[PDB]
This record gives sequence, C-alpha cells and structure tokens, in this order.
Amino acid sequence: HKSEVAHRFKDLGEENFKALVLIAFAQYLQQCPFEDHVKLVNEVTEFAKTCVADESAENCDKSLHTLFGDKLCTVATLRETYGEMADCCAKQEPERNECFLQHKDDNPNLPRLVRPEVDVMCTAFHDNEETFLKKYLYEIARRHPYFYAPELLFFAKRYKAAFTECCQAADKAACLLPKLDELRDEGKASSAKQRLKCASLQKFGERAFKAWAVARLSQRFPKAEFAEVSKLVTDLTKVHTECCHGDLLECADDRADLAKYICENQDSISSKLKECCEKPLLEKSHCIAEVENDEMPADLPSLAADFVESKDVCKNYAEAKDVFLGMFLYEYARRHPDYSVVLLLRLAKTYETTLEKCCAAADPHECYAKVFDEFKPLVEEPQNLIKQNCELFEQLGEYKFQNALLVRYTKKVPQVSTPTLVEVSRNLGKVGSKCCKHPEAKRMPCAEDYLSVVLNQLCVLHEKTPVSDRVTKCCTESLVNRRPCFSALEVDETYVPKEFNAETFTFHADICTLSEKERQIKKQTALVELVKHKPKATKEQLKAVMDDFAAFVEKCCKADDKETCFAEEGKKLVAASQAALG
Ligand SMILES: CCCCCCCC/C=C\CCCCCCCC(=O)O
Ligand SMILES: CCCCCCCC/C=C\CCCCCCCC(=O)O
Ligand SMILES: CCCCCCCC/C=C\CCCCCCCC(=O)O
Ligand SMILES: CCCCCCCC/C=C\CCCCCCCC(=O)O
Repeated sequence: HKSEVAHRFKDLGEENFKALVLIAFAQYLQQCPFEDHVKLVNEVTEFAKTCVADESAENCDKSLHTLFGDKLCTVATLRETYGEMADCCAKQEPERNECFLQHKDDNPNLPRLVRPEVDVMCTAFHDNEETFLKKYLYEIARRHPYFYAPELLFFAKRYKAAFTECCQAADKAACLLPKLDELRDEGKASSAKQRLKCASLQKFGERAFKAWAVARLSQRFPKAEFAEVSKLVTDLTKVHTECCHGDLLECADDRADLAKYICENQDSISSKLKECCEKPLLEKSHCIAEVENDEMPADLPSLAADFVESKDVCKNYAEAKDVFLGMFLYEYARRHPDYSVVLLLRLAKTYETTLEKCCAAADPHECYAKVFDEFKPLVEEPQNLIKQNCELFEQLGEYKFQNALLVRYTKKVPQVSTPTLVEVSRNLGKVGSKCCKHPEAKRMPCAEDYLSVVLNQLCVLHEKTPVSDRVTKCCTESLVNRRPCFSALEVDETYVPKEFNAETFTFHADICTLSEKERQIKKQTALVELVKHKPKATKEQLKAVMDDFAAFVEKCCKADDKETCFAEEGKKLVAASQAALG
C-alpha cells in the first residue's frame, strides 16, 4: 500500500521527520561526526520529498527498515570505524536489521557533555539556533541509544522553549539554569524508568509485568471493564517487549496502533482522554501514558462480597487462577488510586497465598473469612512511613532532611562509598520535597514512582561493585519486597569504625567562597565520614557536634583573616568533639 516514507513524512511534517531521522541515525552510528549525519538526514529528507511527489518514484515502495538499513550500509568508513557492525551489511533483511540491533552499544565510551556558560549557550542559540539544537540532540541521542526517539524530541522542544524565554530576560542565568536543572532531573528519571521497566520485564517475567500493568491500568481507568483492561494489558505487554528489544520502528508502530485503539474506544475507557486524542500522531501515546486518573463510578459494590464472603470463590479460583487473581487486582486497584502499585501486588500475593491454603482445607470459607484482616498491616506499613517522613521533612526542610537520611543510612550500611551515600541521601530528599507537597491520597503513588528508579540505580551500581550481602539480598529479591527489605535494614552492629584522619576533618576558608551546592556536599561528605568514624554516636551527640561546626563556619567565614581562624578554631573543634564523642 502506497509509500511508507511519504506517509510518515506527511504525518510527522518536515521538521519532525528531520529531527527524528537525525536521532535514529545517531543511535546506530554513535561514533560518526555531526556533519556526516546532517548530510545523511538531508539525503533521506530529499528522498522522502521525492516520494511525496510521486509514490511510484524509485525505492519509494521499499519498507522503512530496508530503506533505513540500506542507508546505514552506505556509509564509507563503517567497517574502519565500527568493524564488526559492517559485517551486518552482508545479510538479507530480517537478519541485517537484527544484526544492527545487537551492535547497538549501550553505555558507550564518550566524554561527559559539559554545560557551557549561560551566555555562550544563549549566544550560540541566537546564531544558528537550529544547528545549536541539532548538535545537542545528536550528542544526547548517541549517548542514549535506547531512549525512545519521539520522547527525546519532546524534551528538545522544552529545551528550545526555555532558551527562548530565558535568553531574552534581564538575568539569563537566573532564568535558564533553574529550568535546565528540572529538565535534566526529569530526563534522567525517564531514562531510568525506561531501563527499569525493561530490566523488570526481563528479570521477573511477563506474569509479574502483567500484574503490575493490571493494577496500574485499573487505577487510571477505574471505569473501564475488566475485559477492556485485560485487552490493554496484553497489547501493552507486546509494546514493552518490542520497545525493549530496541527496534525503534516496530516500537513506534506498536505505540501508535495502541493509542489509536484507546482513542477510538475513548468513552469505553476513560473520560480524561479527550485532550490527548486530539493531539497529532507524534504525541498521542506519550500524552495518554501521562494522563490523569479518571474518577471512579461511585456505584461500586464491596470487595468482601465477591472475594471473601461468597462461597463459589475457590471454585471460581481453581477455574482460572491468574484471571481470578487479576480480577481481584482490578477490583482492588480501581478502588484505590491512593495505593502504590507494589502495595496492590503485595495484597494480591497475600490473597493468592490464602486461597492456595484455604481452598484445599475442609471448610474453605471459614479459613479465608478473615483475609481482609491480614491486609491492614501491609497497608499501614507504607502509610506510616510516609507520614513519619513527611512530618520530619516539613520540620527541618530539604537540606537538613537530607542530613537526617544521611546519618540514618550510613549507620545501616557503613561499607558504602561516602560519595554514593551523599548522592543517595540527596536524591531521597528531593523525593521528599516533590512528594510531600501532595495530599495524603497522592503520596504513596508519588513515592513509588521516584523510589523505584532510585532503588534500581542503587542496585545496578551494587551489582557492579558489591559491598554488602544485605544490599544484594534486597536487590536480588522480589521487586515487590525490594523497598520493604531496605526499610528493614538494621544498624550495622558488625561494622568496625574507620580510624581517625585529620585531613578528613580539616576545613579551609574556601568553603566560604563556595556556592550553596558545593559547601553542602562539602559538609555532608564530612557528616558521612563523622558517622563512619563514630557509628555509636547518638542523634543528640551528633546534633551537638553539628551545631559546634555550624557556628565554627560562621565565626570563621565572617572573621578578619580566614585561613587561620580555620586552623586555630578548627584544631579546637576537632579536639573538643573527639572528647564529646568519648
Ligand atoms: C537522558 C535524556 C533526557 C535529557 C533530554 C535532553 C534533550 C536534548 C535537547 C536539547 C539540548 C539541550 C542543551 C543543553 C545541554 C545541557 C544538558 C545537561 O544539563 O546535562
Ligand atoms: C511521600 C514520600 C516520602 C518520601 C520521603 C523520602 C524518604 C524515604 C523513606 C521512606 C518512604 C517510604 C515510602 C514507601 C512507599 C513506596 C511504595 C511501597 O513500597 O509500597
Ligand atoms: C559503593 C557503591 C555501591 C552501591 C551501594 C548502595 C548503597 C545503599 C545506601 C543506602 C540505602 C538506601 C535506603 C533505601 C530506602 C529505604 C526506605 C526506608 O528508610 O524505609
Ligand atoms: C571523634 C571525631 C571528631 C571529628 C571532628 C568533628 C568536626 C566536625 C565535622 C563534621 C560536621 C559536619 C557538619 C554537618 C552539619 C551541617 C549542618 C549545617 O549546615 O549547619
């Protein structure tokens, strides 16, 4: 039917097509020059215009993969540069393309991208703003070959809108930097979420994934019927598999097909989809995936009815276990948008466990009559933690809240690197700052969202440089008990204090010229070292030492001649503190 290129070109528009072709090629030819890819893009774009003018034009009939594959193999250096990958050009289609996906190197050997000065950046932006955005688009795409292209394009437009609104302000840095930080964090989270979902699919199986998807979908579309939700879980599962495989083209088609489906049965799924279903092809699925929870019917029976009281349960269960259990989740999840998905799964595993013990006993109904009774504690566990932690967060504020976490975790896993403990504690604080501003009904979902990517990054790291069997236990265990296992970590009684070191607790006046972020990291780094040296110190002994240090920095940063007060009063602080911490 017609021409694929022409079609995609008409749907996307020239501007989007060119930016997407750039990203796609950058993700395969990660080592080729920018000017080389631009040549490529122009060539393909010109070809695509040929097809838009005449569908019968040469090669215009060819499939996207084939056209794409032919273009890659057309690169001169290829073998000289990539070597192995060049041998892919010797194969037929299904093979050739699969051969390229295998050589798509994740975690390249490229330099870190350094953020330029707001001024140089803004000035480059005013000059060729297009080549300014494409170069960076190219730089980020080659470093993240797995990042879904259209999404990367959505972030790029937000960056563009920020340079536009900021490069014209009185104080540019004041405007730009703050939003460049939000975008970075946002981009890293999305990137991590993505690897997280794919790793989970791989590590735990499609069953676990389907369970997660049912719960998640039911919270969002509480009005949808179970048959509808199972339909979506199935398709959603096929989408994640191919999108994880890395094949951009297949992934995009599956996503478009799904969003189209959902939009066509809009009224049969959710009322909060109107906006998203009006958007262009490029942003539909992305919009839908971010859509807000629809409101629940209000005309819903009780869970006790069909799952706890009604005999006919084991019968209905033995008939199709997973389906029955899926029904339980659907029912429980659409009634609880306020629960995290993992909590929902813990309740479902608990219920499964019960049906599996009771349905085989003499009087079934009398064995599982009090099951909802066993849910209470599972539910209270996270709620209580969130309540306790957000109260504390509101008490001391972000920075001081980060310190509280710092002391807490260093004490639980002293074997961890100081820079890693600092990074972890800081990220956790931002979660507290993002999620505690929410009402009690949106807090667990918020925390789950952020905590999962933080806990995963943590584990992949530990997977590389192991440090504690305890961490490994929590990291390799069930994805449903991952967080509870970390919450259960106890202070490390075993650990042996790190012998004193003055260099470690030696401060200089430079901490006064430092920026807010740099001196925090400076102080926090020391705080971790302090706890690693005297792990048996009280929250109070520590508060006292931290207070003595506070005034220290003050009565020395505001003193005539610094680098001395710092060595004089410093010697004192350390000698006195050593005594306090007996
Ligand atoms: C991990 C991918 C998510 C990040 C999205 C990036 C989108 C790229 C679009 C335009 C380039 C912006 C140029 C500014 C670079 C500064 C990057 C940084 O702060 O780390
Ligand atoms: C509102 C979230 C509060 C975030 C504060 C950051 C401190 C992290 C420590 C404990 C938070 C525990 C939250 C547990 C909910 C995750 C979902 C789950 O496991 O059910
Ligand atoms: C040397 C680097 C290797 C990686 C080491 C991993 C370090 C883990 C450090 C701290 C654990 C994070 C705390 C997890 C949140 C649990 C929530 C709670 O407190 O209830
Ligand atoms: C027995 C070991 C003695 C070590 C010497 C102690 C010197 C003090 C060292 C580190 C304190 C770190 C400061 C953390 C509090 C930051 C709070 C704030 O910003 O005001």
